[PDB]
Amino acid sequence: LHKEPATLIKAIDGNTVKLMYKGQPMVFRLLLVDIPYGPEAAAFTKKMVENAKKIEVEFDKGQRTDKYGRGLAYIYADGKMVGEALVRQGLAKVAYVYKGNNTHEQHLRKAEAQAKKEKLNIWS
Repeated sequence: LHKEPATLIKAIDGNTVKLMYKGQPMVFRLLLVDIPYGPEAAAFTKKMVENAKKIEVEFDKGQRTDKYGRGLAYIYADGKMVGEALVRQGLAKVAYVYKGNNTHEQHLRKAEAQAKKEKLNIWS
């Protein structure tokens, strides 16, 4: 998989962000991340992407857009995965694999177990 440059346009909520991607505005939905702490997840994602000096999009090997037109990707802010950071913080849960996009699933489930063990936020 490869990282591609993108520019933040707008933070929307915990797992949705509007990006300029290859010169077109596009809403992205973070792969493998579920939000059941909703506003807390929103605030965390907002700060992460707004403070980054570099935003990158990384499509998985599966379907790249959902039915609603949203890009389905991993988002990196300064080299760190936004979805993973949320899961690790106990601010989101790991979703079911959608259409073959499972490359970082294992890594996410680990982050999740650890947040769980630490009784963090939604695991409170």
